[PDB]
Parts: sequence; structure tokens; C-alpha cells
Amino acid sequence: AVVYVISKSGKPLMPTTRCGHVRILLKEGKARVVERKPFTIQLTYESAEETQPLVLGIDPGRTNIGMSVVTESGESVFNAQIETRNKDVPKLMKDRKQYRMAHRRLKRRCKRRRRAKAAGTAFEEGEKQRLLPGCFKPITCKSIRNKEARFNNRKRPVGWLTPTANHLLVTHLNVVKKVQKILPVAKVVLELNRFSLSVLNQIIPYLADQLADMFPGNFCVTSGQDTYLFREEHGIPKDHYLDAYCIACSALTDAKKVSSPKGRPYMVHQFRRHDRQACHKANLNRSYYMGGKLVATNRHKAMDQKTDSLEEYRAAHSAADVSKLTVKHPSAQYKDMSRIMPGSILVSGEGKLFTLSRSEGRNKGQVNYFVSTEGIKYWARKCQYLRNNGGLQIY
RNA sequence: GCGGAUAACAAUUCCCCGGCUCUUCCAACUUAGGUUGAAAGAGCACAGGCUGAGACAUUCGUAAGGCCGAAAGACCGGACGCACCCUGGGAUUUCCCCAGUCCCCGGAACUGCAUAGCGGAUGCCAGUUGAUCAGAUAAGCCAGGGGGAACAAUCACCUCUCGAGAGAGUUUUACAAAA
DNA sequence: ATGGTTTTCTTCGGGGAATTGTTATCCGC
DNA sequence: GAAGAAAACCAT
Ligand SMILES: CCCCCCCCCCCC[N+](C)(C)[O-]
Ligand SMILES: [Mg+2]
Ligand SMILES: [Mg+2]
Repeated sequence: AVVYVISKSGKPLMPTTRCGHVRILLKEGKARVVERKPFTIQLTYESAEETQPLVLGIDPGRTNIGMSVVTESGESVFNAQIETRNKDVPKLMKDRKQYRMAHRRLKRRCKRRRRAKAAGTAFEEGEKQRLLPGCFKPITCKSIRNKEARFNNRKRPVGWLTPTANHLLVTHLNVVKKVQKILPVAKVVLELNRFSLSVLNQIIPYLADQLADMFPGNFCVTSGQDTYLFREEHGIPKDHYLDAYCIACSALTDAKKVSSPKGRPYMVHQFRRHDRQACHKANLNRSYYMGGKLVATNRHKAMDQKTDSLEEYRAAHSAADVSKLTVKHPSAQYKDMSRIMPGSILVSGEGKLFTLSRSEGRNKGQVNYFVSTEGIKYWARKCQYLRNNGGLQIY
């Protein structure tokens, strides 16, 4: 019911409600459909670029961010819910730290120790206890000294944030810019909540500081208590996606046309821009089979292994059973590092356009199925690639 | 302004379980060979990018000053030593950019270290061939983290008809006025 | 029946130690 | 999420 308009110069204009005029404009070539959702058209002719003030209200969250644009009278012209991938970041970073430590131990430290043992350049006692500065307890260095441990004097800029905190802050800032692309936002209101979630608390001062440099003299702050009062006074239904509506309407001095937005908000999903991991599966389990049935997982138990190993099998079975055993160790699997990534736009073999949620299956170097953001699976060989992932996607 | 408490998530180094390839030897099971296992030993460690030496061991040295001792030295201290600190320049590094780690030259203030780190000497571990460059050369560094740009087979809402086709549905992108 | 193709279903490396750091909130002097 | 094996299928 609301169409977004962009001028010929590319400057956002006010939304229209005259859908018949939009259809006529597109029919005669005076406009082009820039985006499917939200439906946006760019004018081809030249006209006045005159816009009334619009207020943007941000309900901030780690997982769900609400955004609502209202007019000076309180009419709502845009509501969006953004689902972020912030929770993924700490686990990916922890996995990366573990992989880096494994790289630096298996490929560097152990090889150096092997070379020292082979060359006779090792400790006479074989191991040494080193007490390093800043430590009260020693470390054990086997056959050679440790590589220098650097933890005494490491500095960061004032205001340093973790990759997770930076991700949340940059996501909050990026959704505002994407909204500014379609709408002429004049004022921004941010909800500030009293202390009672750690990353959000870390970024709120930074978000407020950088939201005031983007809107000089047009940045406002509201409280979660004011949202409750607004909901009680104006009767807005209790729903999270409506909270941003109560935030933007907090900036309006004389509210006359105030009503809860009717319809469903736009839903935005976040997809990672890079996947730098080459390996898919490091199959490190040496499985033993007795007549097609698995009986042991390794020669001895690995760390935190509940399943029996070959040691238990040998202890509980004869020599003729161990002598008749088959070994399966699947090779490591690797991803296609130049694959079609989630968030991409494709058209199926029947003309259906969809956003890629994931790729399932593979045969003869080809993806089997493309699963979209609605759950439907499409034959990937009869699908055509249209657009790459752009980070934030309407679905 | 400082101190304390709480939470989140960032970094360096070390140690282990397990995994892969090969050798020796023993055992079991099978058609001299083959399969599985035990023991001992050796090598190996995302796909990759950069780099030509930098890893290791022993030994010597590592300011002034204070304090203990007669005997070198112990402790404090910290610089004229070193740096994770700081200026500049780089690798990873790319469609654009960053984070993190690391390297090189230098050392005003700040910060940190002296059982460390750095340097010297001695030993040990590479590669070497094609026309000054190129090649080769590891016990060298980084590598599984984040955003953005660009890329469409982009026509939505409403009405009518049988998912498909057609359509001024009030005028301006919009307010205002007008209809 | 045999060979090729599509659909369902399964599965993915861990532990410890010597240390350090940043951001936010709150409290107190 | 993504790769790959087993099952299931459909067939000529
Ligand atoms: C948070 C929801 C944001 C949805 C808005 C999507 C922004 C797309 C902007 C397209 C405009 C491109 N162009 C060339 C006209 O500038
Ligand atoms: Mg809120
Ligand atoms: Mg490699």
C-alpha cells in the first residue's frame, strides 16, 4: 500500500500511496522498479525534490533490531525487524583461536622439537622450567625454549571493542544507512534502557555517539519507560515490532494522526560476507568394523570419548576377532570456497525468484539443492544465479 | 579522578589425548603373498599467501646509583640494554576496507621487561642452476574473524476475468490547494 | 535386470596450564 | 551449511 520513490538524481523522496499512478508511471517508462521488497521505483523524468521531515526510531537489540519511520503527524511509512547474526561471532572466533593454536603447535612447536632431538640441540635434562616475567609459576619447555610469550605490555586504542561488539555496532549503523537509501530520514530517536545483553550495553554509548554525528542536531533519546507510557496512552497492541513505532513517535511534539501500523513489518536477515574456511570435515576417526558393524572408534580413546576404542575391544575379545577387522577412515572434506553463498538471489527452473538460505548435497562437483529462506528446495542445476549476498537481505 | 565488584569477549606462550604416512620386529587370520593388531622408532599437521634464511644449544656481555659482604657475588633499581611501547614502512591482503597476528628501520614523551629479551662467539640444521637478474632454499611469518560495494530474468498493492492475462485506481515523489 | 538419476539422511576434534587485555554497568571516597 | 553415502527410483 506504500511505494517508495527515488528521484532521478538518486535522492530519496517521500513515499506514495497512489498505486494506480505508480502502475501508469512504470507502464510509460517514467519509472523503473529498483527493488522488489520494499517496492521501490526510481523516477526517470526530472521533477522537484521536496520532502517533509521523517523521524526514524530505533529499538536496539542484539538479536532483533526494530526500526520505524513516521511522519510529523505520526503516520507510519516503514517498519522493519532485523534479525542479526551476532551470536554466531563468538563461537566462530573461539573456533578460529583453537585452529590457530593447533597450527602453531603441530606445524611449528612439535616440528622444532623433533629437529632439536634429531640434531642434538636439545636440553641435556630434556625439559626446563622457565619462570617468565609477570608469572609466579613456571612453564615446562620440552627439549627447547619456548617461543617468546608476549603478554606483559599490549595496548589498544581508547574505545577498543571486541569483534562481536563491533559487529553489533556496525550492524546497527548499517541498517540506518540502508533505510536512508529509500527514505529521506531527518531525525533519529534511540531508545535507552536503564541497567537491570553485555555487548549491547557495551555498544549503546558508541551507537549514540555515532548516531549524533550522522544527524547533527537531529538525534534524540527516549527511554523504555516512555515506550510503556506511550503504549498505555495510545493503545498500541503489545508487540515487539511496534516498539520502534513508539520510539519515533516520541519525537513528535503535536501528535494528531497516531495509530498502530497495520500490516506485517519487513523482515531482514543477516548473512556473513566471508567464509575463509577451506576445510569442511577433518575426519579424524579411525573406525573399526566387524562384519559391517562398527566396534571401535580409535586405537585408544581420544579426549572425552564415550564410545569404546580398540583397546577395549582387544581387552574384551580374542586375537581372532582383532585379526578379522576392517578399518574405515574417510578422507578430509573441503568446501567450495568460490561457491554461491547464502543471501544470494537466484531464479529457479520454473521462474521462481528466491534468496539462498543454504546449499544441500553435492554430486559430481555440483550442488544438489538450493534451499531458500522459505524452506523450499530447488534443483540447483536448473537454477540461475542473479545476485550475490549483500549482507542484509529482505526475506 | 581513583579504587572495588560484576559481566561479556579479545591476545601470546607452553603441555597432553587422539589422528595420518613409513620402517623394524612379533602375533593372529587368510588366498610365499595379503589383511588386522601389539611394541619400538621416524616423519607429518586447514586449501593456501608471503619470504630467504632463521630456528635451536652452550658460553660471554647487558648502564648509573643504593644496599649486604669481603670473596666472587646476592637483592633493589632502572638505562647508555631490550620491547608486546611509539613514529614511519611492510606480510597476511583481497572488488573496497578492517580486525587479529607478525616482520623491518629508528628510539622525544608514555608504557612494559632484566630467571626476560637482545647482541657477540662457538656448534648444528638448507638450497645451487638458467640467461646482474631469475630459479632453488625453513627449525621463518601469516592463514578457519568482520563489514561494505557491484552484479536481476526486479512490475509490488487494488479491481476484473479464467497461478495466468488485462486495467487511470484523483491530482503532486510529497505537503498544500484543487477535483 | 542393470545402469543412471534424484531424494533422504547423516555428521562434523578435544582437554589443560603460565599470563595479559578491552568495553559496559553499578557502588564507594 | 555443506558434503557425501545410501536409498530409492525410474527406467530402457
Ligand atoms: C532495512 C531495510 C532496508 C531496505 C531498503 C533497501 C535499500 C536498497 C536501495 C536501492 C536503491 C539503489 N539505487 C541505485 C536506486 O540507488
Ligand atoms: Mg528495546
Ligand atoms: Mg599449506
